[PDB]
Amino acid sequence: DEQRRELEEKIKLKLEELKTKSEEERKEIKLRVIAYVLVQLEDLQKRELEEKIKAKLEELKTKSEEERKEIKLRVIAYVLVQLEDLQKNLSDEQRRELEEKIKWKLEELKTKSEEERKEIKLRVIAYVLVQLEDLQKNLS
Ligand code: NA
Ligand code: NA
Repeated sequence: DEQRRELEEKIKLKLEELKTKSEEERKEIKLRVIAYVLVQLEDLQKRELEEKIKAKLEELKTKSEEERKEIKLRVIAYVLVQLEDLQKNLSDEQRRELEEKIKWKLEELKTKSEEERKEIKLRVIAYVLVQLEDLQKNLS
């Protein structure tokens, strides 16, 4: 699967670059990823999708804390690859429109409690996982 291997190589490089960043930078990058996925979930924010997400959330809660941390890092690396690929397809003005939407979701995030923010991040991770498994079935 040339597509699957190329994607896994892109995720690997982003993981390696993410690990070399400071604790402070890692946090900012993680929050940007949450905010971007939130921008992408706006469309349906009020099927099947929420049933698929909820299944995945329930699956994630049976895992160890250490496995959920590794999953979280992979998700972040994957969204960084998708965000980079998305930006290549935008004009300068579309890129600035997207940054405005991301920043607005980031400010929205800051107003939440730690407990609500933890729930939002887990849901963002579940959605990303469902998308990627729904995606991996069309790569070769
Ligand atoms: Na550090
Ligand atoms: Na998965």
